[PDB]
Amino acid sequence: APLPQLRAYTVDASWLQPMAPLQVADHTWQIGTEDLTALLVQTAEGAVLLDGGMPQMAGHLLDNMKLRGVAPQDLRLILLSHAHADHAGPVAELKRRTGAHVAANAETAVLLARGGSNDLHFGDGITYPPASADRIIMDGEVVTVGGIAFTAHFMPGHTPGSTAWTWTDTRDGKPVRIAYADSLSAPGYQLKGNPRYPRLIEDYKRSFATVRALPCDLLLTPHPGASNWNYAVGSKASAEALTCNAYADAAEKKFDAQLARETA
Amino acid sequence: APLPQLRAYTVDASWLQPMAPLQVADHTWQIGTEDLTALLVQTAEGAVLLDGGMPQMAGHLLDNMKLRGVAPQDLRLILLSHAHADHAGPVAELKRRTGAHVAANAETAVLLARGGSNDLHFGDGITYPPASADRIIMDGEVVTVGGIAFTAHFMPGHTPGSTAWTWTDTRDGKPVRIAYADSLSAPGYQLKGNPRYPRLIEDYKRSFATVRALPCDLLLTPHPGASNWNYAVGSKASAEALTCNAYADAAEKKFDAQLARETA
Amino acid sequence: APLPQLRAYTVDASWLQPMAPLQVADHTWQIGTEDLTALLVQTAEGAVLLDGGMPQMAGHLLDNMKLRGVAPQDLRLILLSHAHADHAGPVAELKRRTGAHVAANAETAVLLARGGSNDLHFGDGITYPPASADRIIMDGEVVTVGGIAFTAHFMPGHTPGSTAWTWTDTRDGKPVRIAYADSLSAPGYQLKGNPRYPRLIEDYKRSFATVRALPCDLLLTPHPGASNWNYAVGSKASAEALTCNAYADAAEKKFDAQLARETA
Amino acid sequence: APLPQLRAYTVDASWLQPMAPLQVADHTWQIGTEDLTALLVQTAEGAVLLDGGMPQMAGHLLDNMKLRGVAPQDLRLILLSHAHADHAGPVAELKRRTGAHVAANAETAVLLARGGSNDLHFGDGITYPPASADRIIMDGEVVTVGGIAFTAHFMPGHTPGSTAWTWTDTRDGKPVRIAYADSLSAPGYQLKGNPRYPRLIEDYKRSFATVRALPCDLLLTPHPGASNWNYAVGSKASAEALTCNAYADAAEKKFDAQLARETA
Ligand SMILES: CO[C@@](NC(=O)[C@H](C(=O)O)c1ccc(O)cc1)(C(=O)O)[C@@H]1NC(C(=O)O)=C(CSc2nnnn2C)CO1
Ligand SMILES: CO[C@@](NC(=O)[C@H](C(=O)O)c1ccc(O)cc1)(C(=O)O)[C@@H]1NC(C(=O)O)=C(CSc2nnnn2C)CO1
Ligand SMILES: CO[C@@](NC(=O)[C@H](C(=O)O)c1ccc(O)cc1)(C(=O)O)[C@@H]1NC(C(=O)O)=C(CSc2nnnn2C)CO1
Ligand SMILES: CO[C@@](NC(=O)[C@H](C(=O)O)c1ccc(O)cc1)(C(=O)O)[C@@H]1NC(C(=O)O)=C(CSc2nnnn2C)CO1
Ligand SMILES: [Zn+2]
Ligand SMILES: [Zn+2]
Ligand SMILES: [Zn+2]
Ligand SMILES: [Zn+2]
Ligand SMILES: [Zn+2]
Ligand SMILES: [Zn+2]
Ligand SMILES: [Zn+2]
Ligand SMILES: [Zn+2]
Repeated sequence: APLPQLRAYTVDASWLQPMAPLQVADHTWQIGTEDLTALLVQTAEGAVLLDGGMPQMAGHLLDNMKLRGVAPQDLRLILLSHAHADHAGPVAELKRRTGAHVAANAETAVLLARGGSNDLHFGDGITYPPASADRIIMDGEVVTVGGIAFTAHFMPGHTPGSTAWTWTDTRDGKPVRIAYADSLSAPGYQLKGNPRYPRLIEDYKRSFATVRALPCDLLLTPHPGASNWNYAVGSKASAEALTCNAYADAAEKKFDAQLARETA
Repeated sequence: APLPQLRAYTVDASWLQPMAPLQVADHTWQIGTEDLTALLVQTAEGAVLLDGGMPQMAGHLLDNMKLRGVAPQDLRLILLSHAHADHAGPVAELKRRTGAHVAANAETAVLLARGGSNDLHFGDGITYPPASADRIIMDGEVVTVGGIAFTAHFMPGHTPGSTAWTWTDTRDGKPVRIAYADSLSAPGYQLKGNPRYPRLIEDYKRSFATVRALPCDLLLTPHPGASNWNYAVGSKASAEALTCNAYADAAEKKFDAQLARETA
Repeated sequence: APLPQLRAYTVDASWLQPMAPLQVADHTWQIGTEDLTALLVQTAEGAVLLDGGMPQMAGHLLDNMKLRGVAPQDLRLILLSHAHADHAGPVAELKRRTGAHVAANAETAVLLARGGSNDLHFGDGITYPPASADRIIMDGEVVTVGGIAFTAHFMPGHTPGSTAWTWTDTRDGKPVRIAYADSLSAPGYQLKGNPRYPRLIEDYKRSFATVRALPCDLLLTPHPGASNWNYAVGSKASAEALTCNAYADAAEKKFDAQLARETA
Repeated sequence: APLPQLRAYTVDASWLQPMAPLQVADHTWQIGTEDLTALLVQTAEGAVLLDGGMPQMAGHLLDNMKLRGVAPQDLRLILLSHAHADHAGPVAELKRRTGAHVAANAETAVLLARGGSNDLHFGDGITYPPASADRIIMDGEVVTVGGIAFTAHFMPGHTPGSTAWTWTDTRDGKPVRIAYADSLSAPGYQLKGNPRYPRLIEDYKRSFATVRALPCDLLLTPHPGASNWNYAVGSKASAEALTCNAYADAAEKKFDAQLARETA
């Protein structure tokens, strides 16, 4: 009776479906797959990437950056929503091949440094290559690259290091306030009395209110379905996108229903 | 045409076949599986573990340590042959549950710190949970635990951090010199002109001579077949075990044959 | 005109004045100096150390542990108030010589990992030897060693990783609730509009309320004067010690006065 | 009788004497101080810095890079001779302010990661802010930036991670082979029977032969006096510079004399 074999982290086929860059605003492009968000922001002094997707998406991200006229050495900074394998997957490889720096808060930094292993809820099941954070950022800290200011908003819950990123772009000269908010889901998490996260419920609740108050004209999420984006349809991709209030309210109704079933 | 799914590191069934502790010498026990070596050394001041096997072997190692009357908090030190997933697999988990320290040279430390990712030859294919080395040891340095002195002998090749560990035990009061030598194989490695390892051939050759000169009355290897051990047969397990000279000579004949075919 | 020389972190003479172990409760001893707290908790399964003081206090701590009959290999765990040089100074050296593990939250972990350098307020002026955290702990998480449960309470402010530690001891069989609360001072900090800490004032205020609600029969602080301890007088050391309310209220009155002068 | 105060690492005044960039070859400039080498290599794709000097030299290095028309974000890579405080001092700060990556071997990486603390010979006496290596390089590995190839040559001794860097530049179109060799000194080291470095003498001897065989038309050293440079005299700075043979032979005669006095 041999011990079990290791099990690969395997996701939906659409999470790994490459797509050509889809323009969000004047400087902002979606360059990930159909169902995983990877945002490229092009400035006069370099490029900023927010999330990278799965581990095996590293080559596709660089191919899309080339299509945008962004050489590898032009990627200055990597920002993250949270350091799970399906959002921070290729960060280690991207650092080696681009010379970019990574900016994260302490919680995302320690999780990223151990490649997602020893997860509070998933154990060692979703491990990925580790990377180091070069800059630690605090709640409300501004990160400026090429004139574009990125403000971090901590929203703990899905991970302790979960972070929303806001910045103002333009739509043909007219300013548009973009908010890239992290996941508000708890897929199979023990919510009440979790010895690895004793104040988990207080963090989620406080984060629901955080997402509501975000300065937002256009919302995006790591999983585009969470905010009702549809990257595959091109132009009408943002047609049915939720507001910040709708997104945090829908997430909280699922949180409470899950919290109530957990007591049952 | 979606990008490929991740692939799990899957090994032979016998590498994951648990076995009861097999006594090597008065203080030395094999507590791994049939085809993967994990050596436990019991002293008056604590226990020393050399290698741990696969990632999923952590529970079995602790079960065997209990059978030997070794509580988790009695494991003082973890030593490694090399930091590949099939030898350093459970080190991270074992540190959390035992309070042990890990001693390795700088090369094994940096590879262990990134969980085997970015391997010189295997890329990110054999990743495992990362761990940190608490003590860096130099070539020829002695590590003493409970009166038992462990001398490290660097033998780079299979990995840059590959290490042989020697110590003197007893066999009913009569001293027996044990040498635990690391792998001398190069499974699918590019040997000549490897941009990630330009002096690889000089390291292997120098390591063949290193293994020959080791003070050794009884030889063990991470893979027991390399030194012709057979853990499954219990008593006669060491019956056909190779000497140090036989082991390094057989490995070098395979190295040269492989080096010659590589030029062809 | 040569560039300036490096400047050593030099403290009051009394911060470096060794003292013999002073008993706080049945299992709890002060083993630091007259003006720097280092708490030793002796259990049936090992010892716990809370804070270590200055970098150069490592030998004195081990000398005092011996006086208590605690060998180096009996130190199981190191807990911290915050990772400044005058409280986490000897942690790196203590890990090497005792085999202890270190438990801290993510913020204290990242600061401890870079030896206090790049401090939010002090720059590189108070650097000390770096150490790694072996276990990351969350707010409200319980750490049990030898039956004694240690609960962490995050109180950000003096550092982002600032932590209060509570545990129940006994005083000749009668239980006594001990709270070791971290510093609530801001010596020379920019409080309002700090680009390295935009929500600093919200953290301090929330931490003042945290210290008030702590389950506490006897309060201790990293600097004993903050809670009106006097380690030098032996028996009457805790005679004039403040309550939790008195300590947080005195700290907040100094915070507000400082905040008001900062606007002036 | 209080414990001693901490002691600052204080060096000769000339080690901290700023100077204007001194041209070595077409692409290579000395931008450090009079007695500490910091080499800037300007390419079409960015800049390479070899060594940085003391911790407090970070601002001066950036001032000199500006004089050369090199903005902070143009610094692509930092290479090191060895990770002592007087050569790797400002590396941490330079990474934060330039976005450069650092390339070092495993030994220099682990020492740099702990800020020079726990030195094999100097203990914690010469600590500096820690930094992380982004790329691990092997002996003989080539690092190419902007067409300029940098080959590493390991020369252990002064530190285990000591490294010589060679590259071909031009002198008005005519190629000039530059070798930047690390220190070959052992100031106060225990040479024979050093428990922290049992094979120290074998490393130095092998390194003396390594420095002799280096492809070199013009030699430089971290301390310019070691190779008889005189940065202060401008034009005639390289007038009396030693060859590689003269440098390794003079170092070995001092090594043997020191080794012989150590036995006395
Ligand atoms: C780790 O990545 C997530 N989970 C998974 O991939 C798998 C899971 O947990 O099921 C999983 C976990 C552990 C394994 O060993 C294997 C698989 C996660 O973080 O929860 C990902 N991330 C998010 C998020 O970020 O919100 C959602 C959104 S919910 C959703 N998305 N599609 N359907 N649903 C209901 C869940 O999937
Ligand atoms: C990483 O672990 C080893 N390789 C493997 O497990 C697999 C491989 O390389 O084939 C592998 C590699 C990458 C993958 O993505 C998937 C699988 C390795 O380090 O080479 C292991 N370790 C040793 C050693 O330590 O010598 C031998 C001994 S040779 C031997 N053993 N049995 N048959 N043979 C001929 C090879 O297997
Ligand atoms: C870093 O350590 C503290 N500061 C200092 O040692 C020095 C300082 O800041 O002045 C300092 C700072 C930077 C330097 O380059 C040199 C020196 C600190 O963390 O603030 C220490 N810790 C606490 C605390 O933990 O609360 C108090 C309590 S206030 C107090 N204590 N005595 N008198 N006062 C008014 C201040 O001292
Ligand atoms: C750490 O930096 C070096 N040593 C020192 O700065 C001091 C020392 O050791 O004396 C020292 C050490 C520890 C302390 O707590 C305080 C000071 C070193 O690495 O040896 C530096 N580096 C080199 C080198 O790199 O070769 C030489 C060249 S020999 C030379 N240079 N000038 N005169 N001499 C004879 C020595 O100085
Ligand atoms: Zn997730
Ligand atoms: Zn996800
Ligand atoms: Zn291997
Ligand atoms: Zn193997
Ligand atoms: Zn402090
Ligand atoms: Zn303090
Ligand atoms: Zn040096
Ligand atoms: Zn030096």
